Amino acid sequence: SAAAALRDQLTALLSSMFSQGLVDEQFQQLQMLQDTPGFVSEVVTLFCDDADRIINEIATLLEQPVVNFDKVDAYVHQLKGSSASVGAQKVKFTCMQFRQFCQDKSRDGCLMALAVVRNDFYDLRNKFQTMLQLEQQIQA
Repeated sequence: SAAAALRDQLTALLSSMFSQGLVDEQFQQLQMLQDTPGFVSEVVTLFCDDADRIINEIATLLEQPVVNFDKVDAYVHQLKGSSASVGAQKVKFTCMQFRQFCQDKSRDGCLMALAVVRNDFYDLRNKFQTMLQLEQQIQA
């Protein structure tokens, strides 16, 4: 059936997200939490919005004549925590390393770290957006 084909598409996508290392056990636990029916889709939507917002706030801080490195570090820590909670482990590990550049008070190191944050966020956002579209069709 059409429904069965979409289910297999979604299973295939989720399996590749885990097998490629993009998500960890915390993401598996979101699926357990849901077992509210669109819970995971809403969590993922909000995470995409929030991460994108925080990445942009960090970028802005790093554009200032004087960089407030304590506030950079605090925003990175927030993103680390939200990423951990959805299972976005690569974004999480990049945030962990990112603290050292705040301690070094290196604007250029923070900028290079934020570019890696974007790389890992966009890789996962890609798979999340495809998941959302599949989830939408399945829920129809």
